[PDB]
Amino acid sequence: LNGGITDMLTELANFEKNVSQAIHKYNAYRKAASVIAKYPHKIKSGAEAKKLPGVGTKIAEKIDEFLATGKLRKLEKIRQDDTSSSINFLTRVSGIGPSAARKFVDEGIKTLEDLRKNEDKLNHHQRIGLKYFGDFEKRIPREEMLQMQDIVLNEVKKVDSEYIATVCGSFRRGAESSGDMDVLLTHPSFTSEPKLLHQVVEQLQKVHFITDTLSKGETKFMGVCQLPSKNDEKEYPHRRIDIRLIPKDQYYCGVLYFTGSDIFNKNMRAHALEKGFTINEYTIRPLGVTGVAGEPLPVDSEKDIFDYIQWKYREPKDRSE
DNA sequence: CCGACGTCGCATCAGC
DNA sequence: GCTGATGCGA
DNA sequence: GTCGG
Ligand code: NA
Ligand code: NA
Repeated sequence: LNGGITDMLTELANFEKNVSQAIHKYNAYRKAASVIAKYPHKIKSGAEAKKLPGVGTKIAEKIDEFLATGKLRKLEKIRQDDTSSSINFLTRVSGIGPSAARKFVDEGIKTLEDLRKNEDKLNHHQRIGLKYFGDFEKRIPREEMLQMQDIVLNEVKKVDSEYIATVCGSFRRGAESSGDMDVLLTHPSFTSEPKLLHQVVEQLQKVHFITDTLSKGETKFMGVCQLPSKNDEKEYPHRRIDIRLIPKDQYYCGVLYFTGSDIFNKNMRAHALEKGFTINEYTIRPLGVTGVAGEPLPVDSEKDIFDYIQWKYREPKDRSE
């Protein structure tokens, strides 16, 4: 419908983030693309688009040029710019952000082939990113996520039967494919007021599900994993997996949040204000008359939170908005 | 006109 | 060596 | 770049 326009805007968004280092303009272009992607008519003028929340003057001007000519002069130029297109491209490697990519490109390093010739100039994280460059840009079909979940719930339970683990993200909401796996972990010995994460990571490296580590501390693990290769069949791609340990009395707040979607969370947080509650990723708190937040309220399920705000429990499946 | 635009854990850097 | 800033991804 | 106090 408006694929032309939203690829244009998404492409422009990337140059802002990666080359210009203008994070807010990146987010403006993305938000403009989203609204346009949802617009159920083929757009005829920038004026038509400007009416949508997140489309201003400059993007209207650009939509008009694209409609009249089928291209954007600035984008054509940017796209053919040797420096910018390389900087933009290197940020596709996980761990190479806009600043490292600018440095690489300053000293001549432009391509994966170049990154490969200069491993010693990469931190740990960036090497992993480079190694799994193709695998990381693949999506993960739901089927494989169920298999991955099977493994993670098994090996958690097998470390200590009292752990609670939940695979969140769009997967929890029923999505047909995911970008990564987001695992939220908790245990009744850990509240707000030991080795609980290391032990679980250890078990998953021990049965060869976890294959690499990006980062790991007391509360959050970022790394890589892979389903076991079925007899003589082709090996599965390597996948991104995060695991976070969350205090028991903040866990359901964490699950609700990390399940999303972003839009859904936005609605609920708003609805929660007008009902006198502040909900962050951690806690739900009451708001006194002058706007001052009281003690985090006890939460023992996702549902407890909905109750607090006089809303009816909605399944992850329908938390689309 | 002009500031907000999310916030934070971890790894690694810059400064002392 | 320690502490805070910054880059990064989410 | 867009919005809104
Ligand atoms: Na507008
Ligand atoms: Na990157």
